[PDB]
Amino acid sequence: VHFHPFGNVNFYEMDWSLKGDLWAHAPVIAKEGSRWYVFHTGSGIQIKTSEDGVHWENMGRVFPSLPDWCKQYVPEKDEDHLWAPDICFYNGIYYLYYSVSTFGKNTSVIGLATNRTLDPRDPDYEWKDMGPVIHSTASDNYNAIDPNVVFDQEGQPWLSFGSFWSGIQLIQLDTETMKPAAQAELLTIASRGEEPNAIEAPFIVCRNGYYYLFVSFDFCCRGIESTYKIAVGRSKDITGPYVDKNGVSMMQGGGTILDAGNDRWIGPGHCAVYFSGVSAILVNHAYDALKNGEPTLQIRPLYWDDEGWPYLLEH
Ligand SMILES: OC[C@@H]1O[C@@H](OC[C@@H]2O[C@@H](OC[C@@H]3O[C@@H](O)[C@H](O)[C@H]3O)[C@H](O)[C@H]2O)[C@H](O)[C@H]1O
Ligand SMILES: OC[C@@H]1O[C@@H](OC[C@@H]2O[C@@H](OC[C@@H]3O[C@@H](O)[C@H](O)[C@H]3O)[C@H](O)[C@H]2O)[C@H](O)[C@H]1O
Ligand SMILES: [Ca+2]
Ligand SMILES: [Mg+2]
Repeated sequence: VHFHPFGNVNFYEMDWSLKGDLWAHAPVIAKEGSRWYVFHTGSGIQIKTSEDGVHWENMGRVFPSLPDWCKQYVPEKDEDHLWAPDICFYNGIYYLYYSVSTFGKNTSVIGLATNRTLDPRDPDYEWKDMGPVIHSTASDNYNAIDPNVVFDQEGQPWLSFGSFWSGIQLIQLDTETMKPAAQAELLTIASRGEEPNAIEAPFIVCRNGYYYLFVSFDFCCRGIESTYKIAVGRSKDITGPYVDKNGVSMMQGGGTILDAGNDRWIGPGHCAVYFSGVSAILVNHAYDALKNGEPTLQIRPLYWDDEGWPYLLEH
């Protein structure tokens, strides 16, 4: 995938027995040479680094304090934790989207930061604050958090996002600004079709002729009480209609459950999917039942059946 490049790595041959600094919530990954990076929810957007993809060390943050403009959109925010970053690489620039919000409310904005490199030893390393991408207010029926960027088969970039309210949103981006095209409409593409509309964290990939919409269902953010699960559906057109493996509309609670966790890893969710050739990984967090529900980075190989549906080997 041109905008999530991994090189010549065979994700299926790696031994993903992760070690080190694994606290993470809503993680995404990028690779640049021998170095791998995780961006995740935390103070100023938290960053980890790894020499190999398996052993992780904390590497600080994107911003020392909240960008000043954020306060205009979310004036009640009184801490610097930024949520659910998403990274892609395009025209020689890293585009890093992130969410400014407060829990349980839809007064929110997605911001964009850019860099020419992810290696802070590189003299060109500098995260530039590129301001707001798209917002939500209390009068809107959507929530401007949980961004993902995907490029469609025609090379057009798209932003999915959303969490509760009417569900998952989709909008076309301008290639020059990497923010919503002035003549683009907001489309709702997935919903539980019930209240609470517990669907969030979209991530869309294109694989072998379909767009796959990965989402998280049910309740994050409750430690060992979480009920998060990862679900997927697909469509031949990026604008839908997305359906699950059984044929259920993702606008009516459709979604094939890929993982609902186990006795140790509770509430897996807020996922990302990356490719290296035909090989693939699923990246997500899960709440560690041993270690007091602390959200933990997971990276697992993701297989694809002969009907094109993804699956994990542990199920
Ligand atoms: O999960 C992320 C964080 O919580 C998410 O939602 C907070 C939720 O508030 C309720 O949503 C109410 C919605 O208004 C209706 O139109 C819509 O259909 C309802 O679902 C949920 O029970 C809380 O988790 C936020 O998105 C973010 O804070
Ligand atoms: O239970 C443990 C969880 O740790 C905290 O981590 C940071 C939290 O993430 C924010 O919400 C981000 C939303 O959840 C994502 O999976 C949803 O898709 C993102 O938008 C929380 O509000 C921050 O506190 C969790 O809160 C905490 O519950
Ligand atoms: Ca995400
Ligand atoms: Mg082997």
